[PDB]
Amino acid sequence: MSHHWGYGKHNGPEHWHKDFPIAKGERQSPVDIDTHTAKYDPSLKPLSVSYDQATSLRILNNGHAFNVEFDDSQDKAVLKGGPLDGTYRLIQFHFHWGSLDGQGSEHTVDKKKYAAELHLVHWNTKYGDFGKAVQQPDGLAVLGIFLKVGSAKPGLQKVVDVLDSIKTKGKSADFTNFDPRGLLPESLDYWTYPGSLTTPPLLECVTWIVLKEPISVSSEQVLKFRKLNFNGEGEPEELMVDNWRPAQPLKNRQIKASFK
Ligand SMILES: NS(=O)(=O)c1ccc(OP(=O)(O)c2ccccc2)cc1
Ligand SMILES: [Zn+2]
Repeated sequence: MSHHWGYGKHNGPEHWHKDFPIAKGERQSPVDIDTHTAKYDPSLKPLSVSYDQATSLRILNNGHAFNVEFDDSQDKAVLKGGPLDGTYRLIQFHFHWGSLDGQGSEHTVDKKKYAAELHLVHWNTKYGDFGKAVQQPDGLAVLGIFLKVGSAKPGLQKVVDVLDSIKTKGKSADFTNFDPRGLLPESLDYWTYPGSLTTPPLLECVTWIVLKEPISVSSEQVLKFRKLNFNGEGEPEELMVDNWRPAQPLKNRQIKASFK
């Protein structure tokens, strides 16, 4: 209730370390993915994305992004396999995006920035709840998917169409019966490394799984993201754009590839 961090010049990524010293830690996210330096790990398993029984509930503008929230009180939408041991439940997804099509992703690929990045957030069921899981080095698994501007993503349009109803911080809307399978690319080829939340509190609790294949979204879909507001209703309008953290030092980490 006393957090003042954001993405402005006076409260953005360069300032976060003052309230969240782990910002300068040993396993911060995002990072640049050097495709030539990532090593193929033949011991890495295919990812298992099991979203058939997903139960979406609500969409919330939290003043930093918008979250599509799921029922995570049972194994309904789970991520397993790949680098993971055990079962990770989907709790929410959100995006980071830019003011311009040439920026917006948090991870980069050979220094390339995508227009946006989708984060499907999952927590390790052996820790019982999300709040306990974020305190553990293997508490979360975030599936990251890049967005490039080209053809529309049909499975994104229900998200685009509700944004008018959650323009400002603190607004929520019913968002039942949304199928997150409609946001996945064809291939589940991925890179993986140990990292952190990319927003305060920047906890070092995430196994990152970043898909190699981007999804295409239309210019009109991402334009609607950029009409959202960071501010609350009745406050001065600040467009919700450039809500990404830049790449952080890799330090003592290796990025593993599931492919080639
Ligand atoms: N952008 S990312 O790395 O996917 C992320 C960031 C923060 C997240 O949790 P959060 O919902 O901000 C939270 C953290 C700690 C206590 C309560 C809530 C989840 C994913
Ligand atoms: Zn995120």
